[PDB]
Amino acid sequence: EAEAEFLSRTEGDNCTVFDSQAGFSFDLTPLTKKDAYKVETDKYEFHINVCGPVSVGACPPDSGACQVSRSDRKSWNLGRSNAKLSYYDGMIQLTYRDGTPYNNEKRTPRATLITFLCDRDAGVGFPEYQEEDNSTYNFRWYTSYACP
Repeated sequence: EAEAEFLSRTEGDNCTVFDSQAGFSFDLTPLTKKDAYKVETDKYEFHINVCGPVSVGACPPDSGACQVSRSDRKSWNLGRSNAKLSYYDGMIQLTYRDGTPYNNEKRTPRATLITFLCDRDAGVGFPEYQEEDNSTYNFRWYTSYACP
């Protein structure tokens, strides 16, 4: 399986994205936090940051997204520091680096894909953990900064 069929992806380098189709430029830099964001589940938390690295005490500073089992205290790397914002027709998505791969034959990196959704008036935004399934962890982020 391939990561997207590639239909309208505008990929930036730093955590700012300008999409030529959409004609709008979005800065997701205020969304970057040193303290970072934490999504909590029953037995795990996902701590992620938009752009750069994540400063969690569960994973090395070179990580941009880190999860830790609040149950076992196991922690995994969900991608090393990166700032690649991609604008996908419809929503903005951020893809993180290889970090730490599972244990599969494909050597598949546990990565974080943050899908930014339009929320007309919210604030900086709150991410929510949706589905790890595509070997990458997808979070939805409701932020006004992702909406025109």
